[PDB]
Amino acid sequence: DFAKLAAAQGDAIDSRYHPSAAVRRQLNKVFPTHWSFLLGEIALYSFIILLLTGVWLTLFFDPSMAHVTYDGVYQPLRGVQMSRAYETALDISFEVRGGLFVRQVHHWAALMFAASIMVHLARIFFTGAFRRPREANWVIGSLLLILAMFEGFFGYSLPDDLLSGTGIRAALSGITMGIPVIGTWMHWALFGGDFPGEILIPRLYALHILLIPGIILALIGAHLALVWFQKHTQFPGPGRTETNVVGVRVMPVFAVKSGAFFAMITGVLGLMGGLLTINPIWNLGPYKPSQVSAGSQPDFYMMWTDGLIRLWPAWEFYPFGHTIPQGVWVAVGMGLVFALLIAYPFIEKKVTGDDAHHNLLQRPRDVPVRTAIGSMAIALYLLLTFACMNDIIALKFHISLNATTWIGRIGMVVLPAIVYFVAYRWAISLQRSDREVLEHGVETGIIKRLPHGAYVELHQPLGPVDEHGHPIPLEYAGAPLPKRMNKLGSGGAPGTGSFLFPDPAVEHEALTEAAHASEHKSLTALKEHQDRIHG
Amino acid sequence: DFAKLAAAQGDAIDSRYHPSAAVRRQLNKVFPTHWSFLLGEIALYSFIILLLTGVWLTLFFDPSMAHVTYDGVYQPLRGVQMSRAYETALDISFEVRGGLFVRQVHHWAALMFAASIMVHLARIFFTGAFRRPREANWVIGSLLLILAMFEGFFGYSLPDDLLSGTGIRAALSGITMGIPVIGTWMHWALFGGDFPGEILIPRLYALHILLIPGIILALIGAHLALVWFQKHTQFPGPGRTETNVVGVRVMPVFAVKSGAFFAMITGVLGLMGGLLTINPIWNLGPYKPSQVSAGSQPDFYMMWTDGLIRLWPAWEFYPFGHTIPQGVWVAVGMGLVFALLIAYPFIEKKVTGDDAHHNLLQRPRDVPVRTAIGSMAIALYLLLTFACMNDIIALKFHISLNATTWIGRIGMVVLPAIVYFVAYRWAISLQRSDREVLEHGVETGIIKRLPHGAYVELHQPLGPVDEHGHPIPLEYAGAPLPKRMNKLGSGGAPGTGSFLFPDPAVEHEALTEAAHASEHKSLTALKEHQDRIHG
Ligand SMILES: CC(C)=CCC/C(C)=C/CC/C(C)=C/CC/C(C)=C/CC/C(C)=C/CC/C(C)=C/CC/C(C)=C/CC/C(C)=C/CC/C(C)=C/CC1=C(C)C(=O)c2ccccc2C1=O
Ligand SMILES: CC(C)=CCC/C(C)=C/CC/C(C)=C/CC/C(C)=C/CC/C(C)=C/CC/C(C)=C/CC/C(C)=C/CC/C(C)=C/CC/C(C)=C/CC1=C(C)C(=O)c2ccccc2C1=O
Ligand SMILES: CC(C)=CCC/C(C)=C\CC/C(C)=C/CC/C(C)=C/CC/C(C)=C/CC/C(C)=C/CC/C(C)=C/CC/C(C)=C/CC/C(C)=C\CC1=C(C)C(=O)c2ccccc2C1=O
Ligand SMILES: CCCCCCCC/C=C\CCCCCCCC(=O)OC[C@H](COP(=O)(O)OCCN)OC(=O)CCCCCCCCCCCCCCC
Ligand code: HEM
Ligand code: HEM
Repeated sequence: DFAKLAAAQGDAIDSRYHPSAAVRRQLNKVFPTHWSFLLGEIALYSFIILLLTGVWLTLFFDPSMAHVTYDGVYQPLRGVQMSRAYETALDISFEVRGGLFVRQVHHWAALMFAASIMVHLARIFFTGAFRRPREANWVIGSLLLILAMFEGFFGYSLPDDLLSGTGIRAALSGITMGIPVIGTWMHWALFGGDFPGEILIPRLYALHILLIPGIILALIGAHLALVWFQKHTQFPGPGRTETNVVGVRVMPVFAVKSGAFFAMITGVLGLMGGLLTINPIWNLGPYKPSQVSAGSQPDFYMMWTDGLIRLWPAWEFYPFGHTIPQGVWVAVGMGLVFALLIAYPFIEKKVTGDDAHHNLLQRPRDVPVRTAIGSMAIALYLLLTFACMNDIIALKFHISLNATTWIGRIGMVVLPAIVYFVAYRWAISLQRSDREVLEHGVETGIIKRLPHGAYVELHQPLGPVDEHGHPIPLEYAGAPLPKRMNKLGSGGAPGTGSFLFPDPAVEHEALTEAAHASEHKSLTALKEHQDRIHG
Repeated sequence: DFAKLAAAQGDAIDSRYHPSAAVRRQLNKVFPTHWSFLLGEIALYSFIILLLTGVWLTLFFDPSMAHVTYDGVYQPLRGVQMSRAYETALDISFEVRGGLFVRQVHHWAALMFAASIMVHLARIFFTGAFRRPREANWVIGSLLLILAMFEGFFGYSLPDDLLSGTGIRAALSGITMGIPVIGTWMHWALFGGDFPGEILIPRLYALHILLIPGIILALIGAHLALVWFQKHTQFPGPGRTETNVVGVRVMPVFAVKSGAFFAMITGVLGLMGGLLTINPIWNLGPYKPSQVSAGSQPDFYMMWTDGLIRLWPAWEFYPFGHTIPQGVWVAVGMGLVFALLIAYPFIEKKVTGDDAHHNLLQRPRDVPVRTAIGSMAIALYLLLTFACMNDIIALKFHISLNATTWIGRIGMVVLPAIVYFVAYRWAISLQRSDREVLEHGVETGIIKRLPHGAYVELHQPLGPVDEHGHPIPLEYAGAPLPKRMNKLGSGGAPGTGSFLFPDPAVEHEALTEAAHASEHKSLTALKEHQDRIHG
């Protein structure tokens, strides 16, 4: 008797505790059903997959520089001096069933985690989901993005490898040791001595399995709690105002679709872990200071820092008996990037002057300057990311390496400006398109007027029509407009039988009539709620 | 203008978010001010200190069996093959400034964590805090205790040492291989091979710094949330009923005293880490299968399992072509111990019939059978612990080793019975003493009657006095009774000046009558609330 068991367990729960009111509040909480609001959920799910795979990896990984001859199963690396970290990473890859798959899906989950954090940041920045409220949420999210970047940096550096060890030698050692006043001191504190210090990988292992992931988990908890109790903002729409949340309740629809999205995201990650090879450490021999490859790139999230290193024009300063290497330039650049990213909402509010409590998002077109600035920043980030890849770009796409380097150098001041101007004008022209649609109706097929040979597009007004043909122009309301009769009630009722065969006419008529009635009911409910709110 | 800054920050917080009602609820939450309710806080604080010191330790610890010659500073161990784990533990002890202190305070915090968990378990069990509302809390707390025990095991097993290594060899390896159908398979899965498998310490390091601490943190969060929302139970008292919490609010008093208690617990643990030497691994050479020591004990929280191993009388069964060693006996014993501990509240309610919502604690005297059973269990646990220590007990206290082993064997069935009987009768006699006080008043000095030579103790009634000398007996209300006029309004007004010199008589009188007024005001307020609840 499952129903009896469920009722008895509910009574027991509500007797031991009294969670009825709180649980009802959680279930009734309404969440907007916009697709762009699942971008953060992508990052959350990738983080969960990262945790689950990381536990499995920690069950088999041994962090240490203690030198060992492989004497394992991978023949091409046998009798070669390697660290225990590399040896156990190879053991995971080869001598543990499914270990290669687990580490590959872990690395793919890391890449998706970074990418989805970046896409979520784009969404919130361009839709203005940070101003007045949620500004602290944006701040902690920026901290979270930085932590994710460095977490992946320590992760793919964890198995002592030629590629990743070269990346460590470049960034962690050179940049740290070039910093003027305390650079060498920070280097020695971090590495326990010179660069190959015997504690680097154990320290990174601690940082990467417990310390940084613990902070990421705490900040994700704060992030999700803030989103939960500072009700999710929504785009302007029919019944959507600054003092309501139009969407679907947590229990029936939102919960099921979020769980299904989690399932699909982990399916994509597993499929990629299987079919796409990520970080073949067996190909990448053990780290040796004397050995190196030509690629020498970090993961795509640190690729912009690496590209900054490559592009910056070798400017070094030599004060009285001292040196200020080019590493400090990139270090200060990263510091500025992170400071600006963290402090943007406060910078934006100081500049514009808007401290009003904003709960309705604004379409990126409706804010030309901010969308222009975001496009400029994304252009700079892409420029740096491809500058880091200039080696392979030059190799495959036949362009001289010096040409790629100088293309990056010139573009990082030219391309951001070009993209800013183009994005600003593009946003304003999207606004102009919205206004033309508002004042003339949607466009359709052309008709030749009866008496004379006039051609008229035969528009379709979106609002009340004046006594004569032309309609009364509507006022923009911050919400998307239908620019194709395609997406309106025009040519959208195919025979509802099947792909191969029809259904009985009675069933088809019943189905289509019921669907039309449901559409009428939904639109009327939205219209009446909107009228009640604004009247 | 700190006041203005605080006001502006509060307004900004209440504008961005709306935490006014929730924060007021948290601040106004009332917590009973009984000392025994700080026992769980002791464990929580020791856990926090454990986290803080463990992060520092992981910054310097390298888990690996990779063999290395020390070549450090510690002269007595130079050129000796040791695992990198032992080498880095020695590096923490000697090479790192304050590393010895950090690891010692970490181990002392582990011992205090186990001890305070045990004391808190005793408190709740004997006071009946596990009844209907909080059996789930009891269950998760039992899981927490088990996790704490095993994490301490893995923690003092992390630095591969002679003592910890032989303890691992005995408990983990032997008792795992002993298990009949899957013992050897479990051993091979855990160690990745034979006992000295080269993944054991990395696996334990992961389990100990990330996995088990994560589960313990989640369970402590659930525990504290349950205590917070299922308002803390309280002992019977003047104004205390099953539907109220008499105590102090969170903000002014409880928060301050809890923070101060955490400070003092940290101070005790730091003082111990300084003055008392805990696990001096340097005296203990690196683990070798051949080297041994006479002591060979685990930490006190696993000493009971070790004592079970020692005492259980070598009963092995040999099915058709197989063996069932004596280790499986102890494995089943531990299983039974944990199962009974976790399932006691449900066992208690099945036995007694209590399905009532209990919010008033029971005095251990007021619940004899449960008090007797708890005393019996504590006696068994102490017998097992001292049986594990029987080696050192025999060495120092001159008792034959065989004599101690057989004392343990006989007493593990005799001492529990003796302690059960004694505790049951002791509880009933405490009840009898309480009723004697209720019916005769508190006892005082003797007086010789005027006409004849009778001697009367000159009692002091605690309630209304009959028309004649003898008082009207009061009804027992589950609250402690004052058996000394010491603790009542008698002999409690020393000169309030100072230790060496007095104060002006006007000041002394003002202070003393102010205190008298305050204490009688408190008594009257409690009395009025008690009368108001029913009257
Ligand atoms: C720092 C910086 C940007 C320096 C400049 C160097 C650079 C990137 C130049 C552009 C690269 C191109 C497009 C070369 C082709 C020749 C060329 C320049 C033609 C004119 C360009 C132009 C304006 C054309 C008009 C129409 C148009 C927009 C055409 C674009 C055509 C292309 C190539 C589109 C895709 C862009 C693209 C993927 C460029 C390479 C960038 C990267 C990082 C590829 C990564 C990558 C590589 C490198 C693999 O080898 C590989 C092997 C197996 C599986 C996967 C991959 C993989 O994903
Ligand atoms: C399994 C099992 C319990 C087997 C029996 C072995 C055993 C514990 C026998 C009892 C030990 C005793 C009390 C020996 C003294 C001789 C004796 C038996 C006298 C008769 C006992 C009796 C009924 C006396 C009447 C009055 C009475 C109650 C006297 C008790 C006297 C004592 C010793 C009280 C304290 C109890 C106690 C600490 C016993 C030893 C237990 C342990 C584990 C001590 C651990 C310990 C040791 C071993 C150190 O060397 C040490 C060195 C430096 C700093 C700290 C320590 C430290 O903590
Ligand atoms: C060789 C080898 C080892 C292979 C394995 C690889 C490995 C190591 C690990 C991966 C293996 C596993 C275990 C994969 C599956 C992971 C997993 C749990 C998937 C669940 C998805 C699934 C099976 C769905 C079935 C379809 C179905 C009926 C769905 C509805 C019922 C379900 C499952 C609902 C789940 C709801 C859900 C995702 C809860 C997540 C809980 C968390 C952390 C947060 C909740 C939460 C969410 C989800 C928000 O979006 C949100 C947005 C704004 C503010 C707050 C929140 C918030 O608090
Ligand atoms: C990849 C790209 C790089 C990354 C890009 C992200 C960084 C943030 C982006 C842009 C910041 C500059 C914005 C433009 C600032 C406008 C200047 C001005 O002239 O002030 C006019 C305003 C309007 O006032 P109004 O009553 O509307 O009158 C209309 C008059 N025509 O005045 C004010 O309130 C504000 C005056 C002071 C503003 C100070 C803002 C900067 C604070 C320091 C942070 C560092 C900035 C880094 C810059 C890159
Ligand atoms: C929080 C976000 C995280 C990110 C972005 C991340 C990223 C990465 C990446 C990219 C790798 C390289 C894998 C490879 O090269 O095969 C890695 C390795 C590893 N990660 Fe993480 N990780 C995260 C969290 C975790 C967690 C929570 C754990 C433990 C529970 C963990 C444990 C490990 C281990 C043990 C390795 C070494 C595997 C190997 O050497 O192949 N990671 N991580
Ligand atoms: C939660 C309860 C915990 C308990 C009961 C516990 C217990 C112990 C004990 C008794 C030791 C032996 C120390 C020595 O022999 O000097 C130890 C070692 C260690 N603990 Fe834990 N610990 C806990 C949590 C943690 C956490 C959270 C971390 C990491 C953040 C950690 C990291 C370490 C490390 C790295 C060692 C080895 C250091 C050494 O060998 O000296 N512990 N643990």
